[PDB]
Amino acid sequence: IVGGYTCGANTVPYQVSLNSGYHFCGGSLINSQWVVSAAHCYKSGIQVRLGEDNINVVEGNEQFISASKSIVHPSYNSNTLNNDIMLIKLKSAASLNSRVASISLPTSCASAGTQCLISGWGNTKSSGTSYPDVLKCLKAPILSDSSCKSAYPGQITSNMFCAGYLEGGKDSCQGDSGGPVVCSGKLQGIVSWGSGCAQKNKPGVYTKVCNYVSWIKQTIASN
Ligand SMILES: [Ca+2]
Repeated sequence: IVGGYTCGANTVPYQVSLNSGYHFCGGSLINSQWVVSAAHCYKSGIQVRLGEDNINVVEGNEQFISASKSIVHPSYNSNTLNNDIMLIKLKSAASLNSRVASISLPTSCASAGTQCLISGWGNTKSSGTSYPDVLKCLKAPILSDSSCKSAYPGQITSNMFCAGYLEGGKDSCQGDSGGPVVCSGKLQGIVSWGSGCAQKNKPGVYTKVCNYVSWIKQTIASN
């Protein structure tokens, strides 16, 4: 996250870190045994780390649970990043409490102008690289689909939305992928892509979670 703020320990209780020896992507806990992330974060050997603040220090609220299965969206296209969503099942259910909690799926799609919370452990610089260790947060509005398409001609599908600031300076970034965009207490987006980070006229692009609620529910019900 570039241009954000330190969230505070366990203030984003649905945020998870996906670990394969190291943090590589975010995700969102949506029930005691399932995480939503980006399909472009897929790999084998995932350990889901819940209750994290500093990802390099054991601070006392962590739960580390290996994944038993991953399910990339059936129509994910890695070239266009259309349908950039995947589900990860935990081998055992997480213990839910104030500091480790699921986030609700949306009942309806958000609108442009709504403020959301974006979070992650990704790069905090637009130029160069610095990874923060504690969780970072950014409040940002969803942008109009016309603004989004104008920023990224020929690239924005109905399964994507832009959020952030056209002026630059505030955005998600490398290492935030797969993490949450939460608006009015519901998971509306997944950190997906963008051209660089926090550049002028290049806002963040996010997977539009409300389009996937039926798929998510059905998939969980049979897996
Ligand atoms: Ca920790």
